[PDB]
Amino acid sequence: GSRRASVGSHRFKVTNYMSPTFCDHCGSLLWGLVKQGLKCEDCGMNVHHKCREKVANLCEFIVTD
Amino acid sequence: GSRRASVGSHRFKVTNYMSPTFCDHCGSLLWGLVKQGLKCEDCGMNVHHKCREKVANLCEFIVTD
Ligand SMILES: [Zn+2]
Ligand SMILES: [Zn+2]
Ligand SMILES: [Zn+2]
Ligand SMILES: [Zn+2]
Repeated sequence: GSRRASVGSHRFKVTNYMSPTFCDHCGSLLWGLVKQGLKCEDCGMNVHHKCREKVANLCEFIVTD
Repeated sequence: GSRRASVGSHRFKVTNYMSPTFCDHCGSLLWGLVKQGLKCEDCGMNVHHKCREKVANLCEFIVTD
């Protein structure tokens, strides 16, 4: 048997975080109070602008529907 | 770049076909007027009962959302 996974590449979008949030790539704070970084619209990964260049494109999540 | 695909295993359900439908595995008609075969709830593959055990479990389709 297998989980069903959605498998593609990240789709990052600039995001306003309402609480202090860290980069899921590098571990440093997403600095500031607005437009602090990017969130993948598919898997929710949060990254700095600079870290968008550094993450693997692979984007997977388990479909729990 | 990558398509987004849903990737899991088939989820076959006994199906009452309304029009003449063929087995996507073996090519023979799904005989009868009711419960003629099984349809995968995820990818739509149609199979005879006997062909359910002959198909690969792999079930993928492109997410066009
Ligand atoms: Zn992602
Ligand atoms: Zn970072
Ligand atoms: Zn399937
Ligand atoms: Zn068949």
